Order: sequence, then structure tokens, then C-alpha cells
Amino acid sequence: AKEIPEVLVDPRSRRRYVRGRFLGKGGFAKCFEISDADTKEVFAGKIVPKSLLLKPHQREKMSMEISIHRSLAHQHVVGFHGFFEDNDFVFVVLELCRRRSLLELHKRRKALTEPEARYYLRQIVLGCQYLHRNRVIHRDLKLGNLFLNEDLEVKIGDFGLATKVEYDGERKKVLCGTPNYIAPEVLSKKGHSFEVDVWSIGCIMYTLLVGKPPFETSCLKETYLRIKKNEYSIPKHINPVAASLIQKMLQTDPTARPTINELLNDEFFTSGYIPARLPITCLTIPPRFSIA
Ligand SMILES: Nc1ncnc2c1ncn2C1O[C@H](COP(=O)(O)OP(=O)(O)NP(=O)(O)O)[C@@H](O)[C@H]1O
Ligand SMILES: [Mg+2]
Ligand SMILES: [Mg+2]
Ligand SMILES: [Zn+2]
Repeated sequence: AKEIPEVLVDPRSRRRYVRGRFLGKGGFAKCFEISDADTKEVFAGKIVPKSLLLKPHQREKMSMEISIHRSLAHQHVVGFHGFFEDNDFVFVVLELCRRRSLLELHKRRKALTEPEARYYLRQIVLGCQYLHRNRVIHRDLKLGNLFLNEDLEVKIGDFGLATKVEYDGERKKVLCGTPNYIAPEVLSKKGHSFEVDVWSIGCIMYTLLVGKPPFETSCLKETYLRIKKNEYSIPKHINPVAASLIQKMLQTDPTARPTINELLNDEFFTSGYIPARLPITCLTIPPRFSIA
């Protein structure tokens, strides 16, 4: 079996952490609320057993993730607060996001109001703008990788498929993993860079407004044939300006898409109502956005 330790100690930083409430399993890691015994502050604790990292390549992938993720501090990126290990386990200490991800929100709400979509998309774009000037492609932007804190602020997490562009006009040929909103240039194996993230944000924009993902079928390889052919449609009730931004992002030619630093200056953002913040009720109930 090999049980997880009830207390978790960091030998370099001399910080102790009590294993609180269980949050959920993703792949290898069991995640937990964890408390500094002295500071009482709460974190998310990613906990992977080393019995699942028996392979050097699985260790290298985990090293790259930490190296990339720890190099990052931004308002709309999950804060990296440190990592450590004993003989049996690896430990990652992260910014806690108490209201889970946009996937859970979408499962409960489906199509959001337009101002809600603007609101979440502005923050995702901001977070992803910081990644891109820091030469990081995330490569798996999706609802489940987009976390919400107590104030409904977005935090991009999970740099497991992330890579760093080391030189100019470098085209990545390797992606060990399967992104959810995978770009057509990844699928056709042509080479890829930053535009991959904009593609995925366009899929996110569609899903948040329409209430279902743009290329979904019963078969994953059929989905991939739709992505290759650019085979999707926007329901007529979606406003023309929103529809138009989606179209710009969901182009096959990566050079034809807009840059991450172009996005926030689109008419969709500059000329629509963006709330400063959302009440907690928005997890469950469509906001009306009254003046009362
Ligand atoms: N700060 C956090 N607060 C709460 N849960 C978190 C936090 N960071 C990570 N998690 C999670 O632990 C899991 C680990 O991620 P994992 O499932 O391996 O990859 P993923 O692509 O992020 N998410 P999924 O979309 O669920 O496959 C997530 O699904 C969340 O449940
Ligand atoms: Mg998971
Ligand atoms: Mg990961
Ligand atoms: Zn591999």
C-alpha cells in the first residue's frame, strides 16, 4: 500500500505541513489541502508516489514541469510555493484554489452570460500573455486546467505539457501527451509554437458561450478529422462580435490567428461590459448584472 504521511516536512525551508481535507486524484498525484503548522496558511498539496515514477522519462517530464512552473509568478497563474521529497513521495506546494476549475463551473452552468465569458477570458488571456513573454507555451489550456480561487479569479495550472521556446522561430516537433483542445498543426505534425495556446483559448471561448466544445464527437479520431478540416459552426444566437473573435482564433493556418497580445484589444473586450468581479452566486445562478 504505502500510506501518505499525515505530516509533511520540508528539510531546506524547515516548514511543516499538516495534511488536511482530500481534494481529488489526477493521474499519479493525490491532492490535499495542507496547512503550515506555524503559519496556518492553506495550500494545495500535489503528492505523487515514486512507485509511479519508476521510469527515467516520467521523472524528466516531472522535472521539466517543476522547473517551468516554479519560474512563474503571476496573478492568473497558480502560484508555485515550493516542492520537496522523501524516499517514497514527491511534494508540490501550490496556491490553493478553493472553487475548483472552469470545467466544474461549465458542468453546472453550461453556456455562460457574455459578460461572464469576457470576464474569465480576459484573465486567461492575461495569464497566458505572461507565459508567452516568458517564452512558455502551456499546450493544454482547457477548462480543467483553469482554476478558480475564492474571489472567482482565474489561475492557469498544470504545466505538464508545457515547454519553453529556447530560440527564435523554433518550431516544436514533440508533444508527449494529448492536449484536449489540440491545434491542427499539432495533429498534422507540421511543427508548432505559441499559436497553439490561442487556438485553445478560442475553443474555450466557444465552450463558455455555446455550452459545448467546438469539435466534439463520440470518437476522438473523428474529432481530429473535424479539427483538420476546420469543421465547426457557431449557433446563430451567439452575437456577431463574439462569433467573429472565435473565427479569428479557430483558423487552421497558425500565422493567420491573432497573437496573445492582440486579443484583449479585440472589439469583444474593448466595447463589451466586463464586470470587475463576480459574486459567488455565479457558480450556480446566471447573473443579471443589474444597476440596482
Ligand atoms: N490549486 C488547486 N486547488 C485544487 N485542486 C487542484 C489545485 N491544483 C491542482 N488541483 C487538482 O489535482 C488534479 C491534478 O491534475 P490532473 O488531473 O493530473 O491534470 P489536469 O489536466 O490539471 N486536470 P483534469 O482536467 O482534472 O485532467 C486536478 O484535476 C485538480 O483536482
Ligand atoms: Mg484530473
Ligand atoms: Mg501535471
Ligand atoms: Zn514521451
